[PDB]
Amino acid sequence: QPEWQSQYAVGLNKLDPHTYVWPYADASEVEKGTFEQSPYYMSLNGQWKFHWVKNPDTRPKDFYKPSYYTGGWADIKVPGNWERQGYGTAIYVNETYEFDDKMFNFKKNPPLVPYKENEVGSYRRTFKVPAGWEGRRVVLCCEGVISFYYVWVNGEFLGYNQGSKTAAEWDITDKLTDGENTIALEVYRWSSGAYLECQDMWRLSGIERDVYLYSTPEQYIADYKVTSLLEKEHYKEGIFELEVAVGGTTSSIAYTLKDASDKTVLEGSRKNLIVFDEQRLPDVRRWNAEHPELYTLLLELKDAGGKVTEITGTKVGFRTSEIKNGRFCINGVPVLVKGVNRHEHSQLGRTVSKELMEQDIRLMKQHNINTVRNSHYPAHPYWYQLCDRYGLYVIDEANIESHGMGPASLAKDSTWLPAHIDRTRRMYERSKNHPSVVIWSLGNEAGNGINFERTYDWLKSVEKNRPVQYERAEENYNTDIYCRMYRSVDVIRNYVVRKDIYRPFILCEYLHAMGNSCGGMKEYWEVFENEPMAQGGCIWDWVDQSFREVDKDGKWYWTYGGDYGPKDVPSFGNFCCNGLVNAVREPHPHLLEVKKIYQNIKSTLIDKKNLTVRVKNWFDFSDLNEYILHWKVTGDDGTVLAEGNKEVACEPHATVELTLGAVQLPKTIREAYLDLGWTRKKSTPLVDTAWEIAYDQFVLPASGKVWNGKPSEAGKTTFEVDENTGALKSLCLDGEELLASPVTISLFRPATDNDNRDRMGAKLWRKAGLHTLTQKVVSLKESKTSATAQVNILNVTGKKVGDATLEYTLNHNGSLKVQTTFQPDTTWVKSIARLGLTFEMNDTYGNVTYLGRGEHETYIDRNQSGKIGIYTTTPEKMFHYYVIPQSTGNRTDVRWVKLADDSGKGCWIESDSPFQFSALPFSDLLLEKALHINDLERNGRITVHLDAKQAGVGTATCGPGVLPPYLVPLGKQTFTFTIYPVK
Amino acid sequence: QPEWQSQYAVGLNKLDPHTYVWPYADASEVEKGTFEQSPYYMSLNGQWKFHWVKNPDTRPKDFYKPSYYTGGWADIKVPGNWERQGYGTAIYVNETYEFDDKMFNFKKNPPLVPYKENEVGSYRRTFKVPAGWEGRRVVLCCEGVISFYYVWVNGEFLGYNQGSKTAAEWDITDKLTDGENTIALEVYRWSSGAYLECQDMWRLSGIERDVYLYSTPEQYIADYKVTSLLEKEHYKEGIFELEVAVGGTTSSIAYTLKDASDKTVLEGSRKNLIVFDEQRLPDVRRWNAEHPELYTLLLELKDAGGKVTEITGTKVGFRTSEIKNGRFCINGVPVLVKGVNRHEHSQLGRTVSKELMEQDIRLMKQHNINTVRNSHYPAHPYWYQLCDRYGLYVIDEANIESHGMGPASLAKDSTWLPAHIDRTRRMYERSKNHPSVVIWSLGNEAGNGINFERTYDWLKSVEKNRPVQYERAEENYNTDIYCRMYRSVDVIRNYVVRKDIYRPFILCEYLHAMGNSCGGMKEYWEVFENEPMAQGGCIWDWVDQSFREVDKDGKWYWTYGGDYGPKDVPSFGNFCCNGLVNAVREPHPHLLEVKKIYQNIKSTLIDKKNLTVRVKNWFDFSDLNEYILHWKVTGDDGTVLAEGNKEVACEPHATVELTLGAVQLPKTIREAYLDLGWTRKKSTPLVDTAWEIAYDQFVLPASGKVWNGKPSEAGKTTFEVDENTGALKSLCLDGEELLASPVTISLFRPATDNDNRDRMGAKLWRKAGLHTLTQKVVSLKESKTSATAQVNILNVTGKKVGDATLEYTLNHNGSLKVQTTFQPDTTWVKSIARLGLTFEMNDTYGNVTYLGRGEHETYIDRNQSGKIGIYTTTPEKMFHYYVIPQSTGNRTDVRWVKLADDSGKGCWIESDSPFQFSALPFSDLLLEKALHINDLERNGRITVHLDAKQAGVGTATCGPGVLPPYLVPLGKQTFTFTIYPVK
Ligand SMILES: [K+]
Ligand SMILES: [K+]
Repeated sequence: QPEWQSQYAVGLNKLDPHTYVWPYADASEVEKGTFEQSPYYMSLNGQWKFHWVKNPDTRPKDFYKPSYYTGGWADIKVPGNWERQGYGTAIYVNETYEFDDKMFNFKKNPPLVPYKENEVGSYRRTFKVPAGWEGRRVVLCCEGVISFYYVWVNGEFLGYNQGSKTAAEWDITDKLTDGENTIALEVYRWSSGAYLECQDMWRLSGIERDVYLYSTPEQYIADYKVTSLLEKEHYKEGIFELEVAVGGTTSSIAYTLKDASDKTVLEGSRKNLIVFDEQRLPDVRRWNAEHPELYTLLLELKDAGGKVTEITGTKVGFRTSEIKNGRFCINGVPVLVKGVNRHEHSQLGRTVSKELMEQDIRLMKQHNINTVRNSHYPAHPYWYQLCDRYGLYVIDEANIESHGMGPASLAKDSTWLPAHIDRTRRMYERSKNHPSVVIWSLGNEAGNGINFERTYDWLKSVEKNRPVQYERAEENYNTDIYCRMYRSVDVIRNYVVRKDIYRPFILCEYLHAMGNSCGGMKEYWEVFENEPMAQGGCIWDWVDQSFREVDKDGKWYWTYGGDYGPKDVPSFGNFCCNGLVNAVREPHPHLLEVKKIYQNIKSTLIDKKNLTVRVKNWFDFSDLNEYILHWKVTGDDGTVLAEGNKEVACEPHATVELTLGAVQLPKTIREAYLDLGWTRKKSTPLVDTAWEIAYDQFVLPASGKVWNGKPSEAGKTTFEVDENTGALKSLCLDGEELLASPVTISLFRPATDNDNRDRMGAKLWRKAGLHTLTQKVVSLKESKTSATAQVNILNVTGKKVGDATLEYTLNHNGSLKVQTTFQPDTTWVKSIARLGLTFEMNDTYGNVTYLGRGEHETYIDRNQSGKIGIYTTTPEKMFHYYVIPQSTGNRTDVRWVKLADDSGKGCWIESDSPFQFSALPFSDLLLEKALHINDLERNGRITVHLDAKQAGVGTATCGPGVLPPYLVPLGKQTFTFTIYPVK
Repeated sequence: QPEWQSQYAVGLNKLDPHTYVWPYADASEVEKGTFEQSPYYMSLNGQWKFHWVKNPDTRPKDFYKPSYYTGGWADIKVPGNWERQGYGTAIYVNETYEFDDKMFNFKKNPPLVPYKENEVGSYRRTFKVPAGWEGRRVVLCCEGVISFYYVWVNGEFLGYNQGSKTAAEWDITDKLTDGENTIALEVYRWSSGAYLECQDMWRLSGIERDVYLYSTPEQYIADYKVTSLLEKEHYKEGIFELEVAVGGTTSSIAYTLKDASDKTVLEGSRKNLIVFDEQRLPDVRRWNAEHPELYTLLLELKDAGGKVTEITGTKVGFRTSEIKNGRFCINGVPVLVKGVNRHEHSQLGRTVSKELMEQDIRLMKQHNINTVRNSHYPAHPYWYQLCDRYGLYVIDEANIESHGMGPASLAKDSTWLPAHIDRTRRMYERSKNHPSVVIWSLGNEAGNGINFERTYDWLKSVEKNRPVQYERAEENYNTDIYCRMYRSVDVIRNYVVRKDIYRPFILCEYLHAMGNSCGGMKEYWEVFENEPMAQGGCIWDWVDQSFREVDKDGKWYWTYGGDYGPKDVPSFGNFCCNGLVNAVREPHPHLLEVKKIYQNIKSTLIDKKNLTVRVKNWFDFSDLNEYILHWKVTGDDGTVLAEGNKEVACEPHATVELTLGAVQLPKTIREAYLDLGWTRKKSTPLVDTAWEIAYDQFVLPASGKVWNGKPSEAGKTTFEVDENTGALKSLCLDGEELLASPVTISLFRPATDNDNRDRMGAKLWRKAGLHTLTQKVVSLKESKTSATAQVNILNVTGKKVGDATLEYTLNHNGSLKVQTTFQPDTTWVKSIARLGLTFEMNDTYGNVTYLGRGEHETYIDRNQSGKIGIYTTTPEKMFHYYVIPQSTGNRTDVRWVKLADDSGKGCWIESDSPFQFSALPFSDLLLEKALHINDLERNGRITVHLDAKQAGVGTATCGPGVLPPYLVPLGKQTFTFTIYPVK
C-alpha cells in the first residue's frame, strides 16, 4: 500500500541528478576542493532527535510538524547507521534478503517488503538559516540514506527517495522561514529498493552520509560536462570541451582552466545549455595513476555589471580511456589493471570519514594497487577527489544488485526499468567529470536482460569516452569488457586463445582474500603478464567488514554474521570478511604478497657469476630513471659482503640488463642472498623516499658445509622414547627437560577459511579424523644412544591412517637426529594438510630466531614476498588475528630455527633441506575450536610445528582452491630434523 | 609494597608545577589563546594500543619496551575513562570508597588500596618528532590521569604521578630518537592518592585529559607571575607587576601589554627570576563578570641579535578580589555570589570537550549565574580561559577530599602533608594569572587539622590578592570565608546577627538540585538580598552526572549507581544526579526558577492606578542604561491592552521609580497582567538582544464576573455517582462518556527524590498507605440532578484516613459542580502530599489549554518564575524526564484548564480560586514504581490531577525540606471544581 512498497516510487520533487555544483567563496577555495568551509554551504550533520519503532503503525506519525514535541526523545549521531548506535539489529547475509525469513513473517515477494516487522527511524532537528543567505535559493542535499524515506521541511512535504548510495536533492527555498527552522526524515529499514541493494555486506539502516544545505543565486550553475581528452594519433595534444547548464533567471558565464602554477591556459566567455568552443592544448600535462597531473577549472557567473555572482569548479585531468584493438588502454598505452574492490565500512557502519578514506588510498598506493572497483555502489563524493589527486583508476558501479532473485530476474521485469535507469543516471551524473573514473559498470549480481540492455544503451548514448562493463552480461553485446569473475587460470587461458573475441578479459573480482588466503596469486599474474588480453583484475576485497567489540574480561574481538540479534537471526557467518586489511586498516599477511606481485619493477638473476640481472619495467608511464636501485649480497651469517646503489634508465614496458659485478663469497659461508630494493627519487605525499616500492631476492649457493648459525656442543644430552607411542617423550640438557609434550607426527592444521571449502581441504581431514591422531608401537628397538620404532598412525576411531618409522639417533654432538618415514593409507586418506612433527614447549621459550623467508607469514603458494634472512620474533608476534582463528604463523624456505628462553636455554633445529615451521601461543585443538578471537586461551605452552611439507592456502572460500603443485604428496616420504640443545 | 601503595609517592622527575607556558608561533596566536595550532605543539591524543587486567601480577610487565610487541592489542580512544569504552566497571558511590567493599576483598586501610582486585590499563602508541624540532627541548605533558601511573618514553623510565586533576610534566628531550618513538603509561585504577579523591562522583579510570608534547629552546620561559590589580582608594588606576622565571641557558626577555585595539599600553625589557618594574595604568579597563575587559600580555625571549626565539602569553584582567570590612568584594564593590558548583562530565566520563565547556558557560550566563565553583578539583585549563573571556567568577579548589575517612582524619595525619601540599601548589601554579579565579579553596570533605593549617599557611604566604576558603574549617583561623554548606535560612540568620564575626557567610553548596527540586529558593534570597553579610552561594550543582543508554526496544534512559557491574556492586543510587541541567545540558524546570531569582533587575508594582513600578538594579557594574524595558498589560482573554518600550538609567545597587501610566481595563475582562521584560541593547557572543534577561509579572484585578474562557452550553449533560465509593463514575455529553476512570480524592503524589528524604514526605505518605486509597459510602442521597455522598477514605489496610463529603450538582448550564469536604484523621495522618481530585481520560484528549503560571513546571515553593497567561501544550510535553521518574508537570496559580481531543470534544474546568493541575501520560502507580525512565509504559489514558492544595518540593535530598508555609494543611477543608463539557 504505501510508497516504499512500490518499485516505481523512486523519487518525487527531487532535482535532476547532476554534477556537484557547490558554490564556493573564492577561486582559491575551488583549487583545494574545500567546499565545506564556504559561506554558501551549511552542514546539518551533528546530533538529531531520534525515534525508533518496529512496525510503521506504531510510529509517531506527526513528528514532522513543527508543533509536534520531541523533547523527550534521545539524540542520535548523523550520519551513521542506527544499528551502530544502539538501535535495532545489524544483520549480515549474502545471496539472500535478510527480510526473506521466518523471524519476520515474510517470504520474498518483490516488490513487497515486510510491513509489521519493518522499522522506522524518525529523525528531526532544528536550524537557523544563516543571515547572509537572504533572497538566495537554498538546496537540501542528503548524500545517502538507506532504505526509503519521506522528508519534510518546516512541516511541508518535500517528497521521498529510494536509492541509498547517491544524493537526493530538493529545492527548499520557499519552505524556509525566519528564526528556528525544522527538518524531518522518516526512514524505513526496507522498501522495494532494497531488492536492488542485496550486496554482500551488512544490512544496515538510517542516514549514512552527510546531510547539508547549499545556497545559490536565483540564477545558478545547475550542471556541467567536462571533456578533457587526448588526440588519438599521438596522445599528446589535449582536447578540451565544456558545456554548462545554467538554471533559473543581462549576465555572462565564464570559465578559466589553470595549471598547477595558477597560470591560465584556456578560457572562455559567453553573454539554458551553453556549449563552449572546442579547444586544444598541445604538449599538455597528461593524467594517469602514476602521474596524476591536474588542472583546475573555474566557472563563474557574472552580473550585468561584470561582478562575480557565483563561483564553482573542479579538478581536470587530460587523459583517455578506451578499448583499443581489444585491449583496455590509458592514453594509448594498454595497462595492467592491478586493483582491489572497495566497500565502504567503519565502526559506524557504511559511513566513512575523510581520514579513513585517506588511509584507504594511502595503503593501496603503498602496496602497488593502481585501480579500485567501487563494490556495487557509487562512493562518497570525496573518494573520487582522492583518486584524481593521488592517481587511482576507478571502476565506478551503479547501486544495483538483486542477487536474491534467472527467469524471475529483476533484470527482465520491465516494471523495474525506472529503478534501474534511475540508479544508473545518478551514478553517471554525479561523477562524469572525474578523470579518475575510467570504466562505468552496470550493477553486480543482478542477472542479464532488457533492463541492462536499456541501461547499457542509454549509458552508451551519453558516454562516448569510457568503456561500460557488466559482469552478468557474459558475452552478450551489453558489456565492453569481459568481466567474468573468479575464473580459474585455465578458464582465462581458454578465453584468450579464442580468435572470435574482441574484448579484454579483466577479472571484476578474483583472488577471494577471506581469512588466511590469496594463494595461487603468482599463477594469475604469470597469465596477465604474458597475455596481451587478460589484463588483470580486482582482488576481493579491500577491507574486512567487521566490528570490534570487547568482552566482559577486556578481550577484544571481531564480529560477523549471527553476532547481533536473537539466536536464529539471519546470517552468513564470517563471509563478509574478505579483506587485504582488517577493519581498522591493519594489513593481513596476504597483503604483503599483493605488494610483491603488483610491484612494477620485476627482476631475474640472469648470470650468477657476474651478478647480471634482467630488469623489466612494468610501469605504464614512468621511466626507471625515477627510481634508485639498492642492492646487496649477504651471507647466512648476516654479514653484508657487497652493497651499492645504482641508477638505471629504462622505458615503461621495456627491459634492461644491468651487471652488478662478481662478489667473493668466503668459504666459511654456506649460502648468500642477493637483495635488490627500489625507492623513488622524489616523494609523493603518500610514499616517502625510504619506502621500498619493489624488491627481489636471489639465492647464491656457497661452499660452506655448516650454517654459521650451528651452535657448539653445550653439555650432556639425554632423551627418552615412549614404549607405547614411539614418541620422543623427553629431551634434557644436563637434566633440564625441554619438551612440554612428546614429539609426534602431525598431518592436520586447524582449518583456514579456505581449508573449509577446498576440494582437498578440512572437510576430508576432519572426516578421516586427522585432527585426533595417535601412534601405536608395532615394534620398538633400543640401544644406549638410539631407537627405532615402527608405529601405526591411528585416528580416534582406531582406523589406521598410515605406517611410520621413527628413528632417533643421539649424535656424538649432543644433537638428536629424528628421521621419520611415513606413508598414509591412500585407500581412504585422500588428503593431508601437512607432513611434519609437532610438540609443545613451556611458554618461557618465546625467543624465536630463524633463517628463512620473513618477516611475515608465507605459504608455498603465497611466498613470492618476503626475503630469506635472519629474523627475531616471538610466538605472540607470529600469531595473526584473522577474524575466525585459523592456521597462521607459517614461515617458509626455512634453513634453521631456534627457540630459547631469555636465559639462552633452548634448541637450534635444522633439516636436510628448507622446511616450514610455526610456533604459536595456542594449541591446535583450541585454535580449531575457537570461533571468535576472544575464545582463545593460553595454557602455559607454545605449540611448535616442524613441517617437511604443508599445503598452500589457495582461495577456495570463493573460486580456485589450492593449485596442484601445492598439495601435500601422499607417497611414502622420509624427512629428518636435527635438534641441538643449547645453553 | 609498590609505589602506588604509598601516600608519599606523589611524583618523580616531574617539572615544578607552573603556569602554562606554551610556545606560540605568533603574537597574533597569543591573543586568541590558540596554542594547539602552534608548530611547537603536538597532540598525542588519538587512538592508542590498550590492554586491561584485573590484578597487577597478570599484567604485560614489559609492554613499555620498544621491542615488546602490541600489534594484537585493541585500540582505545585517548583521552577518556576506559569505563566508557567497554572496559572494567563504572561505579558510583558517595561518602565511601568503592574499593572498601567485600566484592574487592578489602576493608579501607589508608594508605593501602586493594592489590589483587586492582586494575591495570596499559597504554602505548608511537610517534614521530616533527622535523622542525631539531635541537629543541621537548616536554611531555599529561593534563590528567586517574589514578596512579608509571610513564616511559622509548623504554626509558620517566617517573610516576599521583593527583588526577592537574598536569604532570617531564622533560623528555634526551629520551627521544630518530624515526619512530614510543610512549607508554601504565595506569592503576587505585593508589594511595584515591583516598584524597573521594568526591561525590563516578569512580572512573584511565587517561582523562589531553596528553601532548611542546617544544622550547634550551633557554625557555619556565614560569611567570602576573599581578594586575587596582588601587584600593578609588579602584580606578591599574597596578601591573610581572615576574618571569627563565629556565636553561647574551639574550633579553621582553613583555608588551596590549589593549583590545592591539595598542601597546605597557612594556618592558631586561638584558633566573626576572622582576620587572611596578607600573600603573590610570583609568584602565577593569575586569568583572559583567564586563570581562581584557588585555593581552606578550612575553618574548630574544637572541643576542634581537631575534625572537620564543613567544608566549596570556589574557590579563585588571581587577581586585578581597574580603573588605567583612564582605567579599570585586573592585571595591561587595557583590552577590549567584553561582553553581560544576563537575566535569560527559558521555565519555570526566573528559569534557571544548564545545561542551562552551555549552556550559553559555547556559550559565543565560540564566544569570555569575560564579562557578569547581567541584573539588581544578578544571581543564580551557575552562579558565572561558571564564576570563566571558565573565564568571571562579572559585577554584584543590583536588582533596577524603570524606571516606574525625580523629583518624587524613587532615590530621602529617604523613599526608606531602600529598596535600602537592595538590595545593599544583592548583595554585597552573591558574595564578587568571583574573576569573577570585577565591582559592583548600579541599572539600576532608576534615580540619594540621594539614590544612599548613596548606592555608603556605597559600597565604604566596597569595596576597585572593581570599582563601575551606568549608570544613568552620570558624577556625584557616578560612577567609565562612563556607558552611546547606545551612537553613534560620542558621544563616543566627550567624549574621552575631557581633563577633569578621567573615562573610557564603554558601559553598546550597539548594541541592536533585530530581524535582530547588524549593525554598526565594527564601534564601530574601536573606542574601537583605543581609550585607550573607552574600549568597553556589547551587549544587550544574549538571547531572548520568549516562544515556538505550534498551532492547529503543527506549533511552539515564543511568546511575548500581547500573553497571554485578548485583551487589558498590552503589549510592541516583545521588550523583543533582543538576540544573540533564547530562546533555537540557535544562530541568528548576533551572528556570534560578534564572528568575538570580536576575539582576527586580521590580515591584508600587501604585496600581498609575502602574508605577519600583526598579532595583542588582547589577554590580552595569547601569540599567544598558537595557531596554518592554512592558505590557494583557487581559485574561489574551488581548494586549497596553504595550511599550522604555529606557531607564539607574546605577548598580540603586533604585529607581518609573510610572507606566493608567490603563483602561474593559468590563468584560476578569483580570489583567502587567508583564515587564528586559533585554540588552548590545549583544555578547553568548546572549543576543532578544533574550529576556529579567522579567516580572503583576496581577491586576478587573471587574468581569466570568473568564473570557468560559464556554457556552454545549448540549445535554448526564452523570452517574457510584453506589459504593461515592465517586463520579460517569460524565457524558449527548451520550459520549468523558471519563476513563472515576473521579476520586487523592492525597498522594509519586515521590520526588526530595519527597523520599523530607521529614514530612513520602516516608509518612507511603506508611499511612495514602498511595492506595478507597472510598466507602456511609450514606448516599440522590435527586434527579444532584447527589450527596458521605464517604470514608480508607487505605488498603482498611484504616480510616479521614472523612469526606462529596457534593455533585448538575447546573442548569450542563456544567457539573463538585464540592468536596475532607478532613484527615490527624491522630495518625501526619502529612498529605496534596488535596484534590484525580481521574483518567482516554489519551485522545491530549490538547491541554490553561490560564495559569507557565509555560513550565512550577510548585508553590518554586514559582517565582514563569508568567500567568494562556498556554497550549500536551501531556507528553508536560512530563519531564527526571533521572528517576517522579512527580512532574505541575502548573500553579491556575484559573482554568481545558482538555480536548482534536475534534474539539472535552471539558473546561474552573475553581473558586487559583488551583494546581497536572495531566500526564503515565499513571501514578506506574510512575511511583518505575526506577528508570524506560520502565514507563502508557496504558491508553492520561492521568489528570486537580489540586486545591499540593506541597512544595523543597530540597531535602540534602539540606532543608519543604518550608512550613508550603506544607499541606490538615484541617477540615472544602474545595470545589466545576466541569463544563465541550464540543
Ligand atoms: K577456528
Ligand atoms: K519513581
